[PDB]
Amino acid sequence: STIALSEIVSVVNTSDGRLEVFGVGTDKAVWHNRQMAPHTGSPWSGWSSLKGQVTSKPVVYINTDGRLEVFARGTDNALWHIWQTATNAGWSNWQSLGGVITSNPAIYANTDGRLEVFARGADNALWHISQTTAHSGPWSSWASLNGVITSNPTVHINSDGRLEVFARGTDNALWHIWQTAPDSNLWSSWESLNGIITSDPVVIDTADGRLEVFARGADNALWHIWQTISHSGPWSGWQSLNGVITSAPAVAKNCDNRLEAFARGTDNALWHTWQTVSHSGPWSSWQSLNGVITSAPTAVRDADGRLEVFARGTDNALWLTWQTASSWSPWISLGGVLIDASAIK
Amino acid sequence: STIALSEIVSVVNTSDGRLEVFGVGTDKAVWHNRQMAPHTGSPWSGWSSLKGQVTSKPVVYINTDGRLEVFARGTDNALWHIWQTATNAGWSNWQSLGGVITSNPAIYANTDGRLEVFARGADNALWHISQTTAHSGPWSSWASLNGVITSNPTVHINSDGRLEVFARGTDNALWHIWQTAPDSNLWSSWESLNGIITSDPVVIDTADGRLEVFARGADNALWHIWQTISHSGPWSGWQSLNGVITSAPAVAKNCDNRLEAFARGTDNALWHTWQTVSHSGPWSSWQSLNGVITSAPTAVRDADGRLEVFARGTDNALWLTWQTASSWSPWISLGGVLIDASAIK
Ligand SMILES: CO[C@@H]1[C@@H](O)[C@H](O)O[C@H](CO)[C@H]1O
Ligand SMILES: CO[C@@H]1[C@@H](O)[C@H](O)O[C@H](CO)[C@H]1O
Ligand SMILES: CO[C@@H]1[C@@H](O)[C@H](O)O[C@H](CO)[C@H]1O
Ligand SMILES: CO[C@@H]1[C@@H](O)[C@H](O)O[C@H](CO)[C@H]1O
Ligand SMILES: CO[C@@H]1[C@@H](O)[C@H](O)O[C@H](CO)[C@H]1O
Ligand SMILES: CO[C@@H]1[C@@H](O)[C@H](O)O[C@H](CO)[C@H]1O
Ligand SMILES: CO[C@@H]1[C@@H](O)[C@H](O)O[C@H](CO)[C@H]1O
Ligand SMILES: CO[C@@H]1[C@@H](O)[C@H](O)O[C@H](CO)[C@H]1O
Ligand SMILES: CO[C@@H]1[C@@H](O)[C@H](O)O[C@H](CO)[C@H]1O
Ligand SMILES: CO[C@@H]1[C@@H](O)[C@H](O)O[C@H](CO)[C@H]1O
Ligand SMILES: CO[C@@H]1[C@@H](O)[C@H](O)O[C@H](CO)[C@H]1O
Ligand SMILES: CO[C@@H]1[C@@H](O)[C@H](O)O[C@H](CO)[C@H]1O
Ligand SMILES: CO[C@@H]1[C@@H](O)[C@H](O)O[C@H](CO)[C@H]1O
Ligand SMILES: CO[C@@H]1[C@@H](O)[C@H](O)O[C@H](CO)[C@H]1O
Ligand SMILES: CO[C@@H]1[C@@H](O)[C@H](O)O[C@H](CO)[C@H]1O
Ligand SMILES: CO[C@@H]1[C@@H](O)[C@H](O)O[C@H](CO)[C@H]1O
Ligand SMILES: [Cl-]
Ligand SMILES: [Cl-]
Ligand SMILES: [Cl-]
Ligand SMILES: [Cl-]
Ligand SMILES: [Cl-]
Ligand SMILES: [Cl-]
Ligand SMILES: [Cl-]
Ligand SMILES: [Cl-]
Ligand SMILES: [Cl-]
Ligand SMILES: [Cl-]
Ligand code: NA
Ligand code: NA
Ligand code: NA
Ligand code: NA
Ligand code: NA
Repeated sequence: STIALSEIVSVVNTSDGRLEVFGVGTDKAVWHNRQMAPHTGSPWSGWSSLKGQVTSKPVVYINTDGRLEVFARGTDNALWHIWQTATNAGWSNWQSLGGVITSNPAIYANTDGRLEVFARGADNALWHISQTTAHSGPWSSWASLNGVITSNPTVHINSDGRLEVFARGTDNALWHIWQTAPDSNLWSSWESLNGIITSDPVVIDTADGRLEVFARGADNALWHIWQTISHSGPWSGWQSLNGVITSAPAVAKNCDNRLEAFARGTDNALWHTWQTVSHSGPWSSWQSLNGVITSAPTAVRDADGRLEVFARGTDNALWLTWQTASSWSPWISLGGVLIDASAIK
Repeated sequence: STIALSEIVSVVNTSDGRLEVFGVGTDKAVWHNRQMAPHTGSPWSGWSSLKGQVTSKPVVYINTDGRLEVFARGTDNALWHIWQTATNAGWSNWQSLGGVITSNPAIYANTDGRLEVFARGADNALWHISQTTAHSGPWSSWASLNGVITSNPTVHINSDGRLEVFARGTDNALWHIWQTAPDSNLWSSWESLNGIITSDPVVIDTADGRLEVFARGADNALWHIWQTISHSGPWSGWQSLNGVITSAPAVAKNCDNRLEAFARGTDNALWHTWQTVSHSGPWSSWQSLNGVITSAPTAVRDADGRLEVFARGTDNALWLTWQTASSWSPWISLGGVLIDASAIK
């Protein structure tokens, strides 16, 4: 009935190679901040309001035409969204996709360019809704994929174009459900991947087309589990990456496809562990990137192929550190005052 | 009425991170070779025949569901294709999309997952045909985008999802034509980007969402020209990257998005020039990667984020060199006997 402390922002590397971050202010409006230039250490816009009143993490996704679209639960518990009217232009007004949802939304593009949104319902089942044509309305009716879930859901596309959703169940195990064909409303049953998880799951597709899931375990270590075959079962056993973490993990790919995991430590600093040598390599010991953070970290690869990590500070500002040739940059402040608006805590 | 010596193969980094190369044998069948493992220096399958009888470069493209599909002109001058029946499964038979074509085919996915194929016609105009639904038949009827072209066409998608095609005109200038909306049959007029080019054009999208075109000039230097604004005009002036090149150029992105160009030199070795520092950086002097090659080079970034370059040798085998920590590997032979089947020479 609880999870590790959430990520405070949603981040994208945009169609013109700029990082753009979305969070919630004390006013419950959605604010965003973007790099001026497509480079590590670019100056930032500063925070501007997209307005709205939200009761979930705001979640940005890039349409297949490059237009950003932000999804959030409203004060009426409906799913709301707001989109760029054109790839490098301004924003629509907030509009309702209706429904009643009880989680952060999770979004992915189908192979046919239709966004599909997953969110928990009042019945704690997983519900979904989709664009009826590529990067466009109108949207379908809501429908349920059943199950009973106790975390925010996470969606990723398989290397064969089939969407797959991950969530914690009532038994605290990791559960998943998948499309049986791309672009379809043909889904599997919910299946258990067992384990005990104490955070939202994080899902990545490896360089070799395998889904891999990360989550905090009952021992507060970082655990992971993967498809053993590209876009296929069987799944591996759960394996520990050790550490003791006091937030949700974030995972991103180095530009050589080496996976790197980030999480807050018992000392409230940012910690990370990475694959060494190659994307098939063994994982490093956990090492500190310092800071004092009051959120999970959010990791993304920028247009220079460097990882950048965002986390809320003790002042509730968003702070930022990034990879250098030598190691990592000192934390700088992007300012703002951000709240954890997660629909599940 | 001629162009710089062509690339001998088409290459992809597949949905499971393996390089796979497609060429034509002395028998005029299409042969392919694939890495066993998703890593620089992986062992190779060796050459196997997809059969057929082709009279163009065979051009592989990845469907949005990860299925490879190969397009080639047949001995009847129709467009033929062959596709994986499933992402990591076997191949269909060769099937005809009809038409009469007089160039290599050029392929891109629309934002809605529909492949669209561009090829010169008997009238030397640019024609096109598309999947009617995402990664699937049936295909549309053929239709013309007019113009008069004297090179193989090259297509790339803009950062706002609009397809754009580049080709040399009868005046030896670079010409282009674009979708006015993603997924549409609404096209601009042909417009000139001026210059004089003596190779096929090569088109890349930069990290910052700008189309950039490379081609050999009348002085046998490598020239380039770019959109100055993401997915928009105006275009820059033509700028020389110098060198004296005896083949078509190949261009790929380093994993930090630094562009790198490859071409055969007057000494018939492989030469390259790269952006230094970042994807916004100045270009290096031309430097040699040795070899004795009888084709243009073909460049691709592998699943370890390293560039790998293929070229035909004096023995008509395909040879291969790749980036190391220090510099580049010695050329190794993948064997085979490959011909230049380009529909335009
Ligand atoms: C995003 O942070 C914003 C800040 O930029 C604004 O000045 O004031 C807001 C609320 O007063 C903050 O929550
Ligand atoms: C997303 O914010 C929306 C707002 O746009 C709407 O007018 O009113 C909703 C509450 O009824 C808010 O949650
Ligand atoms: C302009 O296209 C937008 C689309 O991005 C959004 O999902 O949905 C809107 C309609 O709900 C569309 O009008
Ligand atoms: C994933 O959703 C639920 C799970 O939470 C429940 O414990 O068990 C159900 C079936 O036994 C699952 O479908
Ligand atoms: C990841 O799931 C659980 C973990 O939470 C538990 O602490 O340890 C178990 C094995 O002892 C794991 O399988
Ligand atoms: C059809 O492939 C699915 C796969 O998508 C899922 O991750 O894992 C399933 C087995 O647990 C597979 O059967
Ligand atoms: C990222 O951690 C930052 C730290 O870098 C800064 O000096 O001090 C901040 C608090 O003032 C911390 O939250
Ligand atoms: C091998 O590259 C790793 C990098 O992945 C990590 O972020 O930071 C480490 C310490 O700077 C680096 O050594
Ligand atoms: C791809 O190279 C092939 C070779 O693999 C085959 O043994 O023999 C073919 C023709 O005899 C060659 O062209
Ligand atoms: C692609 O190769 C095709 C072959 O498959 C077809 O039977 O016959 C065609 C000639 O009619 C060949 O060009
Ligand atoms: C299985 O899907 C394939 C598709 O990849 C190809 O373009 O076209 C075929 C029909 O021409 C389709 O059947
Ligand atoms: C690009 O195709 C042709 C060009 O080759 C011709 O010289 O001029 C035509 C129009 O003036 C173009 O449309
Ligand atoms: C790239 O197009 C041409 C080039 O071919 C010529 O040699 O030199 C011209 C300028 O002198 C270029 O604009
Ligand atoms: C609408 O944008 C198009 C652009 O796609 C093309 O590269 O260049 C054109 C100008 O030459 C632009 O008008
Ligand atoms: C790539 O160039 C190769 C060279 O590396 C090899 O030693 O000798 C080959 C000819 O035997 C050349 O074509
Ligand atoms: C900075 O990296 C460049 C690389 O892009 C090029 O392929 O090869 C050069 C020589 O090894 C390298 O120094
Ligand atoms: Cl994008
Ligand atoms: Cl509905
Ligand atoms: Cl990996
Ligand atoms: Cl990028
Ligand atoms: Cl808070
Ligand atoms: Cl792919
Ligand atoms: Cl037809
Ligand atoms: Cl660039
Ligand atoms: Cl890759
Ligand atoms: Cl030949
Ligand atoms: Na990007
Ligand atoms: Na698509
Ligand atoms: Na991923
Ligand atoms: Na790939
Ligand atoms: Na590109």
